[PDB]
Amino acid sequence: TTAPKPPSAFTVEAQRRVEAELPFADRADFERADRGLIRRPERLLIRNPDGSVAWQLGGYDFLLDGKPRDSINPSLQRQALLNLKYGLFEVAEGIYQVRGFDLANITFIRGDSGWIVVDTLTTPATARAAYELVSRELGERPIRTVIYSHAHADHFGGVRGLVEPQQVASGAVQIIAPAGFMEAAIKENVLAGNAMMRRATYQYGTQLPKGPQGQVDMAIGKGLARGPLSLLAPTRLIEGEGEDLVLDGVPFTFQNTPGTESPAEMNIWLPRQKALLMAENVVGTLHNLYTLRGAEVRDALGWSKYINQALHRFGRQAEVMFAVHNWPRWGNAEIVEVLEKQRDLYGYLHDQTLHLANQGVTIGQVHNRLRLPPSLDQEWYDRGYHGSVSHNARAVLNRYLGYYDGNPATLDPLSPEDSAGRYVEYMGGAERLLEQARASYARGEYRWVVEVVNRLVFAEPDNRAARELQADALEQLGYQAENAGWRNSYLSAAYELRHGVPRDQGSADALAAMDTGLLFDYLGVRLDAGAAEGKALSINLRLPDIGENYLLELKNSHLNNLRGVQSEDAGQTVSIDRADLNRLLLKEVSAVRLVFEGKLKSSGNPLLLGQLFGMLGDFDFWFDIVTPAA
Amino acid sequence: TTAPKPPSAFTVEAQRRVEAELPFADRADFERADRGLIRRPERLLIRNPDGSVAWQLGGYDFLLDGKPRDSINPSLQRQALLNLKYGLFEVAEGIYQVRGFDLANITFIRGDSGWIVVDTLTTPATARAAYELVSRELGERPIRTVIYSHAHADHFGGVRGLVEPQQVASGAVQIIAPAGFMEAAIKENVLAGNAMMRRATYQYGTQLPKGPQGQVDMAIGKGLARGPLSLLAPTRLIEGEGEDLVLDGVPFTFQNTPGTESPAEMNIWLPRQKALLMAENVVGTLHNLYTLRGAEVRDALGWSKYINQALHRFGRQAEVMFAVHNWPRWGNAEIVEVLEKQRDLYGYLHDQTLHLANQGVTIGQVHNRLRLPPSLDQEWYDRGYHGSVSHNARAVLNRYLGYYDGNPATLDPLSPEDSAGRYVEYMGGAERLLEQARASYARGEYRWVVEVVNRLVFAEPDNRAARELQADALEQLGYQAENAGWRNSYLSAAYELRHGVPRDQGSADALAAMDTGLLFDYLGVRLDAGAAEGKALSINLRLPDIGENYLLELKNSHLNNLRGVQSEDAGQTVSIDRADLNRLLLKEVSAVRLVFEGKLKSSGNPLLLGQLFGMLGDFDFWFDIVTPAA
Ligand SMILES: [Zn+2]
Ligand SMILES: [Zn+2]
Ligand SMILES: [Zn+2]
Ligand SMILES: [Zn+2]
Repeated sequence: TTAPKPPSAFTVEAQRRVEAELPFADRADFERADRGLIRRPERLLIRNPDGSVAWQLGGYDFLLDGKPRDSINPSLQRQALLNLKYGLFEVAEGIYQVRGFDLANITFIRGDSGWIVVDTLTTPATARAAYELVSRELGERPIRTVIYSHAHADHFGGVRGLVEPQQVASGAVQIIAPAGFMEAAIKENVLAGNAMMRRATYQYGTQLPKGPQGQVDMAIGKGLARGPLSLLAPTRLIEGEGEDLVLDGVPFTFQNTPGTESPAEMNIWLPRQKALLMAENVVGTLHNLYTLRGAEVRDALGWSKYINQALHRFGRQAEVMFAVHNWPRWGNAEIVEVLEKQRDLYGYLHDQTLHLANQGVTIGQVHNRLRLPPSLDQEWYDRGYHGSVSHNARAVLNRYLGYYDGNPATLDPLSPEDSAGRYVEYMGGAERLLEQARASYARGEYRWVVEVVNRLVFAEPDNRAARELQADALEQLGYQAENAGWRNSYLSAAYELRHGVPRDQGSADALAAMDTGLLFDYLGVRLDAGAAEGKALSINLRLPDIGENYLLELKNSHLNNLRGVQSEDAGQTVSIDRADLNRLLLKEVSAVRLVFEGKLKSSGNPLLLGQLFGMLGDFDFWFDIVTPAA
Repeated sequence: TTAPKPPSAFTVEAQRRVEAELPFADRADFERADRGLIRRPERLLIRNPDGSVAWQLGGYDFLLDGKPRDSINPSLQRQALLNLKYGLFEVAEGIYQVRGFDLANITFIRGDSGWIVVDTLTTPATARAAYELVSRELGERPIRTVIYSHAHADHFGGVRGLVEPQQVASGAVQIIAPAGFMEAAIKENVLAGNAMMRRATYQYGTQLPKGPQGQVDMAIGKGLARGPLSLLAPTRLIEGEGEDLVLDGVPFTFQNTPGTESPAEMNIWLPRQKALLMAENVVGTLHNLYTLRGAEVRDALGWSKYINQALHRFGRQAEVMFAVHNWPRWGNAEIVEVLEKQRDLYGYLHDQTLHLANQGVTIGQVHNRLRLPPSLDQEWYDRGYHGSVSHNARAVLNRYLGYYDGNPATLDPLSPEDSAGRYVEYMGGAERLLEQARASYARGEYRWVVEVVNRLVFAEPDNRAARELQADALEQLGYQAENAGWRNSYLSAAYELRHGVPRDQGSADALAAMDTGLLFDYLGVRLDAGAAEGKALSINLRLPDIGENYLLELKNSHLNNLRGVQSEDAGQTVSIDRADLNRLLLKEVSAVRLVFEGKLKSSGNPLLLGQLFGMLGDFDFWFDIVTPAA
């Protein structure tokens, strides 16, 4: 069958073990998450301008009664219910948050004459809804300052729902960010963007229903609001180690924590309230050193040290600690302990992964050997809801030693679709492998079943019996998973094995924010090597609006670009505003039109830029993951 | 049997294919490598002070006749013979190199009154031997300037064979390096050091004999000299983009290429000779983006761009191009082409890996899909002797997307020693798996055999039949490998499967150069978590010779350290020179003695530092790789 199955006896038993192993009697988070509530609006529904729906929570009504569901890990169920504590809250005097309107929180700090707003959610409609809630409960006041705590779309993406460019231009609104915001806001999402976004469908569970056999939570929030991605550039950057400022009479200390959860990030200390806003360094979960959708491995050592610096600078004096995800902590001794343990969590993960690695434990083993000590294991905010000890330990190991385990048996591996037929043959053929795998399934050996049956799937991708057993086993693993990403991934893979992948199926602000060099780097990634083979051309590119020149050199099937160089020998020189180049690439405009408008001038051979663009391919979104290519 | 086998018919056929596919008629490198030879001394043998042998080449006499050996890839054999072109050479007027005295080259540039020396080989004895050769052939002159081209031990390691500290102290010798040398010289070799050095035994083939069924070459040189590792700190750093200097009347342009082959590296342009020294950005082979022994993935995009910057700055004017490995290129048009193609090699590798990845091709497949275009494939300096297209394409993919393929079948994998029994069972048991694997072996399917028989090895590590077949198959892959690291690794793995791993079995200058923060980071990696569990202590550490204070905080089984902080609440305060702390850790001294000498003062609880040190474990070098733990 093609539908979700009940949790097996083995999965049920695994959930009871979770209950035996974790501190469910510690219910203090339920108090914390309701503390200071001003309004929880009754039927949240946020729509976008084009009529699409950005966010709603009605889907999670099944969680409200608190009754345990064996298709959900009970530790994950606990988090899922706590993340449903949404609405407008007071953190401290003149400090509020709107939580559960998006993946992240949005913070409103009362100024003498207006608000200082920290972060802006993922899309303008959710930010605007949050602001409207604030206005209704607390009174309407202008926003004079918007601060980006760090460079991720769930923090800067809704900025246009709060402010417009003319308010920035007139100086009515400042935008404050850590130095390195603009580079960090775009870079890592670009060159490998289609791969990352497709893989993220699994981690976010975008094709799953909301429900007990579907998506239930996203660890740091319910999920990501859907809508246009906005971004307005900072007018003031916090440099070096940080800075002390006064904003509309309120004193702010910014502590830059470069290269932890984001390349550009800062904590915020508010001495008048003794309130510490920990960016996304410290949330209600272990975070990602490595995000499954795919990016570079983060530095656990620097992350751990930056938390210790916060602890040393502010920990002694903090009365409340709050975050850009999840809920606050009140009281100095609690806050000190949370900081200490989070510092030591990332620290232990790092140091002990390398301790094992130095003993010869490989990237293929470390997750099955590394275990937190009780002092770190037994806090709810250290649980692997977003990150996991398992995939993080692997990541630290991969950061230091790479993907290769050291064993030359694995140095030149056959692609799995090329080794699959032989695995299957050696195992007695498809029916015999299925027979053996079903017996393994009936002993609950799901981690093994998904390994071996995946071989049959890759040998015989249209074998329905193998797809359905693989899916069943993956599902049970998803039911079992404490980690929301893991859960979403397993259930998504079962979904695609049962149903197949979608047959039926870019932000202008993001493009504007991309450095020109990176834009040409991406066009080089698009280059179709067959079309480029044996060609050679070069183009001088002049961009007067931004005062930058590039030299583009196509040769040996590689597109090169260099900032601030021109060649007397280039075959063509193209003058074009970056803003117009952007419009061209977003297909808001044609090349011919820009000529006619006096916006795209050319000397030399006028065909070369057209010829280069004609060499660029595109990528299909819905690539195969759990089977080989159709 | 336990001894190397003949190349099989299939391996022989693979070598003939190599000959059919690669441009062996292009023999110009043989001219290049002999050009300007002044002396090749007849029986090179370099000894260390303790009586050990640092370097000799008699082992490779089998290569001298040029006759093809089917146990060696003929493209690798070609490189192996070219790397045997050792001795003292002229590059251009007043510019010489000693090649083949170590893995790297050492360069002597004639000053008005002395030598400027670029790099220093791996150990003092090989440098000193090189210098003595120079003195005999060209006359004895003092060295006034030593330059480190980049931060690797094969470049700075022999410096004490050329100069002593008092010559530095008096200002008779300057030492010039790129900014970031001292950090780069140590950092990446530390935290994961034992794992990297053990794994390197394979890549370097340290247990193999020199000979046709053993080690034959190390791509960028013959091999690494063995001896003490020296390092003296730079007295002058080249900052920013680079610098123009005159040294003993000779004009030098330094072009910093930070973050390519090393974090701190620079090319050198000598306008008087029109001579371009390309550091290790450009060598006689494709280089590592990822070195098998294990380190972080290098940035192919920046590497490619830095070569293009060199090409644009100097390429137009260069008459000779030479390197810190391998041999020079003469003539402007040849030099331009080599730069272009190397730029596009790293560029193509990068862009096309991501092109495929954006199509859904995973880290498990990309090496079997990515192929260089003919213009890059068909040059000898683009061959994968040191790096490979295969392991590099995987590395670029791992840099951008990580180790995880996106398929949740592989998200929570059983350790191989835990899945092995089940693979073996499913395949009919050990004899049946062996029976099938031998038939596969007899069709030449060695890449498959080493995958499947490795499963039997990990299930049954004392199964001699499985070890010996695994070894045989690995060996044939080593015979076949164009890459010297791959070859050494396969042959080393066969060696350990047949013979078992060694039962019978630190630089003071390196330790001195390590940043104190990193030293305490490493001690944290050593922390035995069982011994630390439930303990908490803190220590103020004061280091007067270096004017630095640290705060050490042990808690939650994690050792923390913070530069420039002290705590009034620390349980102990220890004052100690860094130099004395180093001696302590190198066991050149005892803690008690330093007290008695007035060099280690303490207040507060005097036991805490001792207690912390007693929690630190150590690592065994000779860990198991090709089998599970004995
Ligand atoms: Zn973030
Ligand atoms: Zn966030
Ligand atoms: Zn190097
Ligand atoms: Zn080198």
